[PDB]
Amino acid sequence: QLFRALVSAQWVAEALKAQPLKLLDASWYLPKLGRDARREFEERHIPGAAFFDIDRSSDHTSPYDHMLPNATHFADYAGSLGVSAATHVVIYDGSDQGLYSAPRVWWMFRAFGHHSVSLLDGGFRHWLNQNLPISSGKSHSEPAEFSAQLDPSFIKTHEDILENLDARRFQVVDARAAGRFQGTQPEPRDGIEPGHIPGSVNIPFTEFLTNEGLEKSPEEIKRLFKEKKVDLSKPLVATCGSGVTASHVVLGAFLSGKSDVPVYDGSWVEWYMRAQPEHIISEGRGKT
Ligand SMILES: NC(=O)c1ccsc1NC(=O)CSc1nc2ccccc2c(=O)[nH]1
Ligand code: NA
Ligand code: NA
Ligand code: NA
Repeated sequence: QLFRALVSAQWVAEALKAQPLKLLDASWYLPKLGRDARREFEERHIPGAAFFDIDRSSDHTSPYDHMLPNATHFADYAGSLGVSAATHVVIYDGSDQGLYSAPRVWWMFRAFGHHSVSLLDGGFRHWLNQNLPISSGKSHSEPAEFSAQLDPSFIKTHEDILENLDARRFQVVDARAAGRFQGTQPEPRDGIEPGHIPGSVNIPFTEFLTNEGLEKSPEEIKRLFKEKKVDLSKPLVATCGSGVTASHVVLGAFLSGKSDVPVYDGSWVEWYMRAQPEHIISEGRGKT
């Protein structure tokens, strides 16, 4: 029914030695982490990989963060990294969590009509742990022909989130850390304060991942949604800070057989900026 979302390190390592495969490092870190993803790629990466810069695949005209680009922009960029319609794209990142920003890129390719895409389970962390082969040097690829076309069903807008406060057609699940959702930990963006969307439920993205940074099983993921009173038989929308880690909610749903979980791309940054005071639920004190 669905093209597989996960591939293993061992399957990738074997495939390297043997529908072309394109490995993409989509690492991206918030400034306060003090890490530079592209610099790290140049030092060490999976052999043959290219670096997918999520800042080259976003709408910089927006005041909000990590917003989808238009289809032409995406297509041009994917093609420049050597992706074609026949390609099996496998995305990874080098996060401490295992996967962090890579699931956004999996979701983006699918939203743009490219369904033969997967994530490297455990990311570069696991790859390194296993002492698998690595390469260095700046990113490069020959170009390929790529077309894209956005399926709007992959997205919810601010207007949709606001209407749903009353209509209650879909469940909203927020992948931010618990303290950000509750209002007790800061938002990384200056001018944005923490808290959550009324009626939403928190499943921090780390809840989908084991202690080794691998994805939990579909069985454990279904249990996790059920315990949080999230019903995979009803409509579900994923949100987070800027629409990136929300994709872990989409992924865990997809692995559970529910492949139609849109992302609220605007996410908390947009919600906060466009809010009236009643729209911010927080243990913290509302802005004066
Ligand atoms: N360039 C940026 O988006 C940026 C720079 C400083 S703060 C920031 N972005 C944000 O604070 C958006 S909220 C946010 N974005 C993320 C992006 C990638 C991965 C995780 C997150 C997150 O938890 N929250
Ligand atoms: Na976004
Ligand atoms: Na580079
Ligand atoms: Na802030």
